[PDB]
Amino acid sequence: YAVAESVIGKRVGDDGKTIEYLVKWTDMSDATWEPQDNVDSTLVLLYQQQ
Amino acid sequence: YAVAESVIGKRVGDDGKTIEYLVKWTDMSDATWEPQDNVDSTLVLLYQQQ
Amino acid sequence: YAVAESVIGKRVGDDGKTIEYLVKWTDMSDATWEPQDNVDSTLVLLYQQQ
Amino acid sequence: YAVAESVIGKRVGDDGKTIEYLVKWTDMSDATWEPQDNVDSTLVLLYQQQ
Amino acid sequence: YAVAESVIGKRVGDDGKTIEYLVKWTDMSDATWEPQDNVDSTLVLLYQQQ
Amino acid sequence: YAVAESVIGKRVGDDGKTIEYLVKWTDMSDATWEPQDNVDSTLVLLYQQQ
Amino acid sequence: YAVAESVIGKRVGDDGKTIEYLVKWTDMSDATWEPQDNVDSTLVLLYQQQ
Amino acid sequence: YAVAESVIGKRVGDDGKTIEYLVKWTDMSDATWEPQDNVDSTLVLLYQQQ
Ligand SMILES: [Mg+2]
Ligand SMILES: [Mg+2]
Ligand SMILES: [Mg+2]
Ligand SMILES: [Mg+2]
Repeated sequence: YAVAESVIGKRVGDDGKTIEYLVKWTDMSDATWEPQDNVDSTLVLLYQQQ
Repeated sequence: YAVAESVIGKRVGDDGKTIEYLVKWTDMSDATWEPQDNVDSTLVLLYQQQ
Repeated sequence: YAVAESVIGKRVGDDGKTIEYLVKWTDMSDATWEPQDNVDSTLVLLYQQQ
Repeated sequence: YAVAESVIGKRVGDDGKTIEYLVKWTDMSDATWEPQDNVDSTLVLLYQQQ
Repeated sequence: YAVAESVIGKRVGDDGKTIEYLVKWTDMSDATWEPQDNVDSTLVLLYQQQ
Repeated sequence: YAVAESVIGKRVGDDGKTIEYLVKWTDMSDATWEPQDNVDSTLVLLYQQQ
Repeated sequence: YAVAESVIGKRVGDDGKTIEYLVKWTDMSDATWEPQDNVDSTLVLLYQQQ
Repeated sequence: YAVAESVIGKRVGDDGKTIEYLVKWTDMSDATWEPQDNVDSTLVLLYQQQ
């Protein structure tokens, strides 16, 4: 699964009709799942605001 | 195709005359084209302002 | 060793109980240890505030 | 050649005396040298302020 | 979802009992899903052998 | 533009019919276009065989 | 901690005496520690030969 | 400074005459200079053959 950063492009697809946007994704490299105790409350509290 | 982030360098080329700048590019890794429905209006509306 | 950037996810672990957060890490690629003289005072003074 | 982003660490070296800082570097991947005409004046004018 | 390349490490976990291996993963950056027609039969036939 | 390395996955698309393969791409980071003189004949001769 | 792939360079250090080699490291991005059950015996058996 | 892996492309430059090849470079990320003692003789002996 992944989360989108921003949009950096716009084009027309192969069908010649549909509009496609170029989506920048957060790298899932340099990303791990860790138990709630290993993380600092701060970063979590910032995630909750998002 | 690619989009430029910023300039982080300045030098003289091999001809000994022309000025070259060092351009940082957005990685086209972690980037996909997706149909207009898969994207959130927000990120698009931010792209339109750019 | 590594340093955490932010939290970009939340899930339940394999035990079906514990809460896990998805932690983005700074890449340790593009990172070297250098003696105190090679670094500019500025970047250090910014690190001290962190 | 390379340019430093920030400092994200501090340690003591192998000699047991000297202080070392952990320097994050801009990736020189996703970076090319391009002639002054290919670049937008804007990004250059931002580089000049740096 | 992800696919494992190889094992490059071995350690003992935080419980002090369980054995953990360090798994190298294929980057899911530089990876896209594409319809069967866009791909060459060859690469597919190589995948089928895997 | 890009060049395919291998196939590392297989799935069914959103339409519920079409077969999609997961294509690993060569990173276009760490890649530059250079004049024929800057390159060694060898690497070129290897490209010609491909 | 890290593991070395190969050597791709050779130079003289800042002291003007010592010989330094340029070491390519496996990225610790795209690498996680996982319990012995999550890994396939094969990859482990290949690690043991190393 | 950098070292070339292979050639993965061929095109005509902007002048409309010169032939350009697309060169894949080893990432200088995940690469450090280390004293001759920190490296294993093996990897060095493999570098000498190159
Ligand atoms: Mg990645
Ligand atoms: Mg890339
Ligand atoms: Mg890395
Ligand atoms: Mg790099």
